[PDB]
Amino acid sequence: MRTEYCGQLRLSHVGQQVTLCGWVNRRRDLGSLIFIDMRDREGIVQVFFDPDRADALKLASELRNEFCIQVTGTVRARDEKNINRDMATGEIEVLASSLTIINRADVLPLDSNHVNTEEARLKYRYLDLRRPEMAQRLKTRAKITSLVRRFMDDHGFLDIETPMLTKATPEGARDYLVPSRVHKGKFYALPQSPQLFKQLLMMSGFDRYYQIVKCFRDEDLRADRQPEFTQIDVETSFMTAPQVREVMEALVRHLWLEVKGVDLGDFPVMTFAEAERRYGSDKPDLRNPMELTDVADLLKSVEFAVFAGPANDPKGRVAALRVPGGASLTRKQIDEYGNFVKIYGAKGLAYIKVNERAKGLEGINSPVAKFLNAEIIEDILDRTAAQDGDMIFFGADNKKIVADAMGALRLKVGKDLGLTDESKWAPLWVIDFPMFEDDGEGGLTAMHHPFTSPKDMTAAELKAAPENAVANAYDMVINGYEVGGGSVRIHNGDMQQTVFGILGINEEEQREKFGFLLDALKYGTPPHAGLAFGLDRLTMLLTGTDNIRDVIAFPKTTAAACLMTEAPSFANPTALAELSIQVVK
RNA sequence: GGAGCGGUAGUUCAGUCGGUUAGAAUACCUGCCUGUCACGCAGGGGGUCGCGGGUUCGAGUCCCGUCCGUUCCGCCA
Ligand SMILES: Nc1ncnc2c1ncn2[C@@H]1O[C@H](COP(=O)(O)OC(=O)[C@@H](N)CC(=O)O)[C@@H](O)[C@H]1O
Ligand SMILES: Nc1ncnc2c1ncn2[C@@H]1O[C@H](COP(=O)(O)O)[C@@H](O)[C@H]1O
Repeated sequence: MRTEYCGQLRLSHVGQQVTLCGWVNRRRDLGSLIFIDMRDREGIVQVFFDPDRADALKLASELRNEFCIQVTGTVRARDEKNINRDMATGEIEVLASSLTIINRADVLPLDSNHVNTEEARLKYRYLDLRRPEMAQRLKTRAKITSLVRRFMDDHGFLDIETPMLTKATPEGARDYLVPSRVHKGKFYALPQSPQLFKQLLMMSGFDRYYQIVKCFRDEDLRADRQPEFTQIDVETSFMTAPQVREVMEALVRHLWLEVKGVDLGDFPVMTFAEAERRYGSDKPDLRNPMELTDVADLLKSVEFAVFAGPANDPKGRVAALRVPGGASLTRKQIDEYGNFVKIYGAKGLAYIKVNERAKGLEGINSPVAKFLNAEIIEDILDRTAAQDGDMIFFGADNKKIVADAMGALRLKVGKDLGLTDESKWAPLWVIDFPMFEDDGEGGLTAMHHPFTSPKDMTAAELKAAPENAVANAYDMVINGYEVGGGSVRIHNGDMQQTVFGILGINEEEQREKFGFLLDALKYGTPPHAGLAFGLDRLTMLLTGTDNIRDVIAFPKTTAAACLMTEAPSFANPTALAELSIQVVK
C-alpha cells in the first residue's frame, strides 16, 4: 500500500508520484490550505492540500492527530522560502492527488503535547511507542542484538535455545512457577537464567555458546530491574576467566563503537575488596571522583563509642567521605543526607565542615569535634586530603552498613553537587568477589551462584576456610551499573558437592535438586566459564535512559503488572481444576 | 513487609498552613485564514478533584482505610 516511507522522501525524489501510509502527526488547517505532517517509522513528511483538488482538501479537513491515512501524491521541492531545515524531508513536500483515511482515531488517551504520566503511557503503551524517542530505543535495541549475534557468531559461539519450562531449584532469586497439568502437584520453574543448561551444553561438547534469552526472577522491581528481562548469555569451555573477560570486553567495546562511535579503551580492573574499600560498592561509578577514606585506626581510643566501637571491631569500619566544597551544605541538606544514610542502616551521620584547616579546631564546625581532638582531626583531614570549604562525612558501623550507607551517600552527593562527570564512560571489571556471603542466620550463601569455582582453593581448603574464599567470578560494570557478570564454573563433582555443603544443602536436597548436575559432572566435564549481560541495561546505557522500562516494548509496573493488557488476572476455575491447584481462602 | 513522592476535564499542569460556581493548557466542537511546520485568530462545551470512610460551620486541601503509578529499603544464580 506504499511505494515510499514518508521519512525518506528527499529532493532526489522530486517529480515522482508516491503513495504513503502512516499517521497524521500534526494537522494544520489554514482554511483553503491544509498541511498534514504524515508520519511513519522513517519520519515525517509534509503533505500539501490545495483548493486545486477540492475533494482531497475537503477530506483532509477531517484529519485529526493519529488518524491512519494513505496518501498518493507528487514529490515537489518546496519554495526555498518554506523549506524546513529541522526536518530530514524539509527541502520537499508531497502534493496530494489522493487521500484515504484507513482509520480514524478516537480522542487520544495520550496527548502528544504533554509529557504524559508513566501510568497512562504504560496503559496505552502502543500509543506511547509511536513517539520517535520511544520507537528509537527499540530500533537501537534491535541493532544491538544484531551486532551481538554477528559478533558472537563470528567468534564461534553457537546460538542454542534453552527451555523456559525447567526445574525449580534452591538458591538465587525466587522462581516463577508453572503448574503442571500432566503431573498433579508438580510445577515447572521459569528459568532465573539458563545457567545449568549452558553448563550442560558445555558438557555436551559445544564449545562456545550464547543466546539472547529471557530470564525470570520473581522479585520486586527498581528502575533497573524487571521480573522478566533479557540476557546475552554466554558460556565457554577450556578458557580462563581473563580469556572470557577478553572476548566479553571486546563485545562491549564493539557495541559502544558501532552504536555510539565511542571507543571505551581497555577496561580498568579492580578487585571486589578495592571497590568496596574505595567506593563502598561492587559496581563503582568511576565517573564520581569521590572516594571513601578509612580512618578507623585513628579513632581506636576516642571515648565516643559511636566511633571507638567500629574502629576497634575488625568487622567494623569508619569511613570518611571527603566532599569537595561540601562545607557550604545547609542544615537542611545535611539533615536530608542524614536521613538518606538511615535508609541503608546508618545510625547517624557525623560530619566535619572544613572552613580553615590552619585554624585547627577553630577552623572546623563539627558536632563530633567534642569527641575528638585537634590531632585526630588533623590526621583525618590529612588522610582525606581535606581542603578549606570541604565537608567530611563519616560512616561508623559493621562493614556492610558503612559501605552501603557511604557508598550510596557518595553517589548521591556527587549528583547533588554536580561532582560526577556525567559525560564520561566508565567501564570496569570487578573481580575476585568472595565465594560466599553471610546469610545473617549463621550460614553462608553464594555470592554469585553455587556453581562458581573458588579462585585458588581445593574443595578441602574451601571447606576449611569458606568465609574468606575468593571466587573466580567477575562483573562488568559501566557507569555504576552492573551490566554483566560471570564466573569460572566448578567442573569437579567433589567441589560442587563441597560448595553445596557449605551452603547448607544436605545430601537429600543435593540429589533431589542438583542430582542431574552432580551426575553430569561425572562424565569428562571440561573446565568451563561464562558470563551474562543484561541486554536491557546495556540498552539503557546505549540509549541514555535511566529507566529499564524505556528499553522494553511492554514492560511491567512495579507491581509486576502489564497495564496495557491487565496482567496478571484471575484464573478460570476450570483451568485451576485441571492444574489441580486452588487459591487459598 | 517497609519509607518517600504523585493521583485534579480525554490528556497534562497549577490549586495559597481548610473558605464553598474548580483554573489553565492541550485536546474536542464551531467559525475565519492560500505557505503552515508548536500556524495563527476568535467563540463554545468539558473534570467535581482515584475510591470508601471520617474531622469540620466549611474539605480538591486535614485524618483513616484502600487502590494505581513511581523511587528506594528489604529482596535480587
Ligand atoms: N531483574 C533484572 N532486571 C534487569 N536486568 C537484570 C536483572 N537481573 C539481572 N540483570 C542483568 O543481567 C545480568 C546477568 O545476571 P546475573 O545475575 O549476573 O548472572 C547470571 O544469571 C549468571 N548465570 C551469569 C553467568 O554466571 O554466566 C546482570 O549483570 C544484570 O545486568
Ligand atoms: N552509629 C552512628 N554512625 C555514625 N554517625 C553517628 C552514629 N550515631 C551518631 N552519629 C553521629 O555522631 C554525632 C554525635 O551523635 P550523638 O552523640 O547522638 O549526638 C552526630 O553527628 C550523629 O549524627
